[PDB]
Amino acid sequence: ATIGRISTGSKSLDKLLGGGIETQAITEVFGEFGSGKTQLAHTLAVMVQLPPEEGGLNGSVMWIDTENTFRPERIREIAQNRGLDPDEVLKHIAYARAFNSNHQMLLVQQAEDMIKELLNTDRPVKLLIVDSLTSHFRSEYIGRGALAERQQKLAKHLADLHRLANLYDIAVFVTNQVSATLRVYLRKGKGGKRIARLIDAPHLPEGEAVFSITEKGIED
Ligand SMILES: c1ccc2[nH]ncc2c1
Repeated sequence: ATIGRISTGSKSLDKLLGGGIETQAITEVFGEFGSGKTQLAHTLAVMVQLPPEEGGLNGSVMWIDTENTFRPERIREIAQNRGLDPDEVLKHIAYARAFNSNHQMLLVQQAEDMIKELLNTDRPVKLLIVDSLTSHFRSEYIGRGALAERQQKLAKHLADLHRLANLYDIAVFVTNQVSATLRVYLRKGKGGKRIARLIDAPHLPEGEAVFSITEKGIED
């Protein structure tokens, strides 16, 4: 299938990314507390449900939450401020809490079931979010005796995610804190604005995009 792109809500950020985040790819967004990476996740979970003319892919969402950062009320707010129906938008986000790193890996494996079910329907899964990719791995695998296993497990997890992205034409979006992935780094700008910097993209030039966080999620 042709690569599809989901608008981030920000024209500036979309331009930096070559149109939006890609299906058949993992986009990995880094940032510190309050960077906007989870706000971007919430915005994408709304945007993807729109038609292509509006920046979406007529899709469903699956969301794996590792430390309780998913906010249904924020989804409703973004949906309503974008002229959408908040209840319908929420219904098409399948949610799973991951309690630990093993569970998180299992959830990605098992997500394939719902992906298969929705595949040839009116609302195929088009966005799979893991927020965050590494919090459990960082917490569980401490020090050097644990580094080898941590990297091996994380690598396997990313491979599973890549497979779902490629096989089922899904945009995978993961958050992290400091190929395989397209890496975007968020930081605080001036006056409450946020700045995204794209780094080490094989076929997109590095660059920066300034964006805002609003009742619509993110936008220029
Ligand atoms: C949401 C995200 C991942 C999942 N795996 N299984 C069910 C499910 C729901």
